[PDB]
Amino acid sequence: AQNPNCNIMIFHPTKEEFNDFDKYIAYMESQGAHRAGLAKIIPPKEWKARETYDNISEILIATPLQQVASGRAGVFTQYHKKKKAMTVGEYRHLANSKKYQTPPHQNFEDLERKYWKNRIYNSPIYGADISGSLFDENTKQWNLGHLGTIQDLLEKECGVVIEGVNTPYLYFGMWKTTFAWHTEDMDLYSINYLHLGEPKTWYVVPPEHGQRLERLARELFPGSSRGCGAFLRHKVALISPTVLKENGIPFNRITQEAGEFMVTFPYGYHAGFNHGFNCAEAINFATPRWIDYGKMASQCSCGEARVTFSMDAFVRILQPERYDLWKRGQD
Ligand SMILES: O=C(O)CNC(=O)C(=O)O
Ligand SMILES: [Mg+2]
Ligand code: NI
Ligand SMILES: [Zn+2]
Repeated sequence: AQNPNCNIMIFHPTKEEFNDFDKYIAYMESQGAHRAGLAKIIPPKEWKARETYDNISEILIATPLQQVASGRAGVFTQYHKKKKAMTVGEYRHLANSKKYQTPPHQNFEDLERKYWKNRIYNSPIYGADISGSLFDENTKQWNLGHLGTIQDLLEKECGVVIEGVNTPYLYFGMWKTTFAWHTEDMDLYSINYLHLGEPKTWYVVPPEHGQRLERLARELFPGSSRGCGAFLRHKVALISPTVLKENGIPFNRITQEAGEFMVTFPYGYHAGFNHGFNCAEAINFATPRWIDYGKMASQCSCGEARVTFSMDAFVRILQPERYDLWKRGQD
């Protein structure tokens, strides 16, 4: 078995190898990359996502989210308070203000220490989940707005035609902005490109050990666990690496820098934080290997998780027994 310790693997495709996206994902899996739950892909040196980022400031962040924490430094939840709209140029200025900017630090490890010590005492503002793309239309390789759609994959594998669309999302971050522990909708893959700015640190649990993380989360968030049998679908819970290590949960960590892709694999729990002002683009995708994970994915039916239009068909076809209850949660 390849990669039996479930380490995060880093790949350096050549420009020739960067042509066929599906083929390269299958290659990485042949080497055991999925066992970690997360992989880094450094694009060939010839490749670019677009010519410059000089003209992005007029993008609108319609609903910036202030991420307010509750709990203790290593075990907390966050809720999202909606803020008034602002442009990316306004948000960048905010991120660089004395109240919100990255503190002085020695290196990524020192910054990580400061994040876990101090996150809860601040409420950073995250320009998350913005439909759109920063890939130039002429970028033909690994253009996250030109991927094969999940609906087309389901149709190719299973023969059933379904409604729905699959488009990317932009994330504008600042120091301490945080993504809570989660897997993707329907335990899909994700791919994330860091277009510009400061780094993003990731934590990940191998898919084969995801239920260990879920059992710890039930213990640490006991009222949330009584409320919902899949409350990590709410995307609000944080658990630090120190707490994971104290409880024997297998995980790994890595820092993504501008110009790099990350892939999350089906049922790979992940969480993390931004180092400073940045912009990422991410989208879900599927492969034939996903189908079995989609059929087995947990679902929130308490009503809190509320997701896209396109998830309806995935539940209806892959999980017909669950469909009725899940849809009640959606409506
Ligand atoms: O970048 C973020 O805030 C969150 N991204 C992801 O969870 C992902 O790409 O799967
Ligand atoms: Mg603009
Ligand atoms: Ni994700
Ligand atoms: Zn729920």
